[PDB]
Amino acid sequence: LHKEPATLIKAIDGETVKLMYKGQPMTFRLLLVDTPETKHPKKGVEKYGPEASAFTKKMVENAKKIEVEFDKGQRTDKYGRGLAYIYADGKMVNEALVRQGLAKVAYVYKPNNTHEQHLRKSEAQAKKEKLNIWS
Ligand SMILES: Cc1cn([C@H]2C[C@H](OP(=O)(O)O)[C@@H](COP(=O)(O)O)O2)c(=O)[nH]c1=O
Ligand SMILES: [Ca+2]
Repeated sequence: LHKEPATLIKAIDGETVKLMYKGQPMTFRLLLVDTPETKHPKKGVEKYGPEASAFTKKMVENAKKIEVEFDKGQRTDKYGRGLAYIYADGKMVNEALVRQGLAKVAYVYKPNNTHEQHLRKSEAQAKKEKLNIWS
């Protein structure tokens, strides 16, 4: 796997950010994570939804360097969103959320699962600390 620069355009929610990637604006969906939703008629605004969104927002907007890291499989989902691990100043946003109890490790579709163990570890830790979603 290898990281590549990208430039923030706009944070959308806990698990979705719009980035300028190789001169093209594109929506990125964070691999292996599921944050409570904010925007949707179906299951409305879930608890921690606002919290997950603010955390991703703050994390990426405060970064001086954003990097994108694709996995080994498909790089886009059916909605045309890039599927990646996003790094803000070297910190993986996907793991940060999980670690904080603001996302569940989800949507594990092989072979796009290189960091699954890593994330599972952090999830178990947030669970053990009864953080947010796990409180
Ligand atoms: C994270 C991720 C989501 N998706 C799909 C599964 C879901 O499809 P459906 O829309 O059929 O439920 C949707 C969830 O996106 P969000 O959680 O952003 O809503 O995106 C993938 O296809 N691959 C992925 O790796
Ligand atoms: Ca979601």
